[PDB]
Amino acid sequence: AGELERCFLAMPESVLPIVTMEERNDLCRRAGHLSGFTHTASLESSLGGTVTFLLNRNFIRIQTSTVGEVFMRILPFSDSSSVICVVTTVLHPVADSRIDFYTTEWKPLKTDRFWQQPRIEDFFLPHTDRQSYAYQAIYASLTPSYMQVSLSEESDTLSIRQTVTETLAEEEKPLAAIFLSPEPLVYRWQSGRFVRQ
Repeated sequence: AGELERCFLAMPESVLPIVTMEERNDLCRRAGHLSGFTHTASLESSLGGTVTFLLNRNFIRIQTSTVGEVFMRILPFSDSSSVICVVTTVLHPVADSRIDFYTTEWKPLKTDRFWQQPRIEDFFLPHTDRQSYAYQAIYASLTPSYMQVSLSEESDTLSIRQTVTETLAEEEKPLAAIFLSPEPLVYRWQSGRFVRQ
């Protein structure tokens, strides 16, 4: 077993009670060791709710009916040690992610150390005028600044997209379009933290 598999098997139920400990360790038993070939499984949990799993040696992606998507991976803290990065994304009513960090023994770490959430202005197009009619009309709709994160399956990188634009009324979208960009921002894990690329 790889390190992610080890951590997943020993994750306390209370840390992520999507399935019971026994359901989890029985799922993994039927899976056998996690490899480069993603293993798909689905379960109706005794806890309530259907859960699907993608189990790979380098990432686990879970879909739930309650908390949304949970995506987790190991990231190198040094060349000898690791931390667990878990990205949990509600998909409705508007896609919005939380990034959590843990030690490999499931001790919670303060996220600020590894990740700084971008401001909505980071998603602005060039030459944005903060006194423009368009900006002033949309300003109050820019917050809550929902953002959806996708951590890569295969490199130590992530992309984050603002999901404010989809929240706007149809008559607002043309005003927002002059300054609010749908292009995702990319970050790379470099020496124990995410850095904007």
